[PDB]
Amino acid sequence: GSSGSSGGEPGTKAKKGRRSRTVFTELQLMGLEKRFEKQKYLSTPDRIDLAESLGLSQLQVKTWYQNRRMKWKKSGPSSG
Repeated sequence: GSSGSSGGEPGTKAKKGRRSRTVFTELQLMGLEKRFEKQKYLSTPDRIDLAESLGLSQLQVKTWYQNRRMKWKKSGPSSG
């Protein structure tokens, strides 16, 4: 036989942007939800094309998305 032994990451990090400043307009949000929904994660160029269509910043999609994912996911350790 032959199976892995140990594959640990060389080093990772996480950042938090809990800021109640960024605001999206009903219009912008509408589009953001449409895209994300269709494609949980956009591509390098794609994300750009969108930010240009709605007038948002590439960062928006990136961040906004990640944040959305959280809710999108589902954790059920024990219900009861």
